[PDB]
Amino acid sequence: GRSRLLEDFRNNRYPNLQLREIAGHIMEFSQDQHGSRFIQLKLERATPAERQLVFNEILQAAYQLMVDVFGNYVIQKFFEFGSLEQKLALAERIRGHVLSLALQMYGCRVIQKALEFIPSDQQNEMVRELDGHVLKCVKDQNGNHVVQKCIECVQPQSLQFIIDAFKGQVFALSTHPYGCRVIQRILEHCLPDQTLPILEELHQHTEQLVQDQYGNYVIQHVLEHGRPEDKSKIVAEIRGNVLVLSQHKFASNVVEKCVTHASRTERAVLIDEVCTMNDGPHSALYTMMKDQYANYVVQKMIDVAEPGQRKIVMHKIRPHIA
Repeated sequence: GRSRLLEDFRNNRYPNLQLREIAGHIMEFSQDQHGSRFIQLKLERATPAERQLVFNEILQAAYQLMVDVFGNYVIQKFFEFGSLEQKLALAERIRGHVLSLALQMYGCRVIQKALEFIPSDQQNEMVRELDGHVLKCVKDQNGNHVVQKCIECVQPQSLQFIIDAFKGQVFALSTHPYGCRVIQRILEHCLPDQTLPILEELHQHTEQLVQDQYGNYVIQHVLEHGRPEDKSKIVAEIRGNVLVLSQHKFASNVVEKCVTHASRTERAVLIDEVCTMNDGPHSALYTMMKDQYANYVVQKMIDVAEPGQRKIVMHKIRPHIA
């Protein structure tokens, strides 16, 4: 079982336990739920000498801590508050195992913390081990977190191979629960020469994407943060389909975002379309106001409809039989 020191620490025998006092017991404390938290907090404010004593004791088996549910946190604290020399030694222990670690439940968090704190050179050395394994990491439950972090942290030129790997896969990745998150990071951090081919594929498949459970969120992202040129193309896809997409579980979200983020003239054309459109025995507005999804589009159209059209809308809304 546990060492007596760790057991006593857990039983609150030592209210002032110090890092120097757990010498020889550091690997064990690091892998204990409470011993790890103790070390995590102490490293935040330990003197550099105190950090090095902890480090000298875990360096030899750092990899073992990296893939441990509690030990990974201690490794992360070193990337966060340690010296350049310690981060460098950890990077060296990581070399050749980036893929293995990225696909590991705890190791992926070590890679993320490392990317956030190491030099461009070691970031590049790490990201390059993912070459030829991009699509696998993007779709992996642990690996997608590493790819997302690379995109937020690494120089864009060093991310080109990741963009290249997405060629022709944007539709599949955008309709993936983990892949859709990677696509959103690309849109937020990459250079225009890199986002261009991605947006090109999103535009090509907008019709299908707006109806997908994950894909609609990627499209909403472009509507919320994109360039006008890109928002206009998406609005164009919704135009002439406001009625039908409004009643769709997922597409209704995109329609809503179009009403909210399209140009002045665009919002008008869309609102107009809903007033003059018909749906069998009634108007489009009629059917939409009472639909579990389409009602939100009608609401938002009000809050944004320029006074001129607002009147008109509600005018056909008067007949309140519902």
